Amino acid sequence: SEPQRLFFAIDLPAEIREQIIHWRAKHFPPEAGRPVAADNLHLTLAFLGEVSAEKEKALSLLAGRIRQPGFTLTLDDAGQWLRSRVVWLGMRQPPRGLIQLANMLRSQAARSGCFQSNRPFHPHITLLRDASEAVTIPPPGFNWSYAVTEFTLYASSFARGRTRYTPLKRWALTQ
Ligand SMILES: Nc1ncnc2c1ncn2[C@@H]1O[C@H](COP(=O)(O)OP(=O)(O)OP(=O)(O)O)[C@@H](O)[C@H]1O
Ligand SMILES: [Cl-]
Ligand SMILES: [Cl-]
Ligand SMILES: [Cl-]
Ligand SMILES: [Cl-]
Ligand SMILES: [Mg+2]
Repeated sequence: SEPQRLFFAIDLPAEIREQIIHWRAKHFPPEAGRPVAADNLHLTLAFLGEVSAEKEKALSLLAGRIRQPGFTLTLDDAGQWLRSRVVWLGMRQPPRGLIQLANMLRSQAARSGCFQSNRPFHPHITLLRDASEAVTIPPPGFNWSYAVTEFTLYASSFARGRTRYTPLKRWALTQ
């Protein structure tokens, strides 16, 4: 019925999310940029844009065909992209499983008509937006490492000046 704005993502366990926001607060004054709400911290795998109900169902079926092992993420990197004005967390050497999962979902989208940026996948978790000015970036905190067991399809909506993500479907990572 409803045409929705969709994306696939990896989520953060609550403890790591709490560590990230504490570290962010400690190292980045309000002036440095607009903080992403704690609940909204995530790692995007594929952005689908505006998707019809019929297209969403077809993409969800394809997502449900994916078979691959889970993997461990360890966030050992942080940086700023002036181009899109964000400060982010990431990995120096992302696990093969993450790259493969992202490529798979993007490939499924593209083959389904959903335009995908030719820009090489750069997995990241945005912490600050509208960070239009260069700022000092400390290394991430110690031991921000966890097992990824699932990925999730989200819908994105905006009202009241706050963006909300609503989970639609989840899939476990299984061989
Ligand atoms: N054109 C795009 N290409 C790749 N990823 C995108 C694109 N647009 C959005 N995303 C990513 O998909 C996720 C959802 O984005 P969306 O634009 O719906 O909400 P948002 O960026 O959090 O909120 P807002 O755009 O209102 O500030 C975000 O992680 C975003 O960075
Ligand atoms: Cl937010
Ligand atoms: Cl950087
Ligand atoms: Cl981003
Ligand atoms: Cl720096
Ligand atoms: Mg956006």
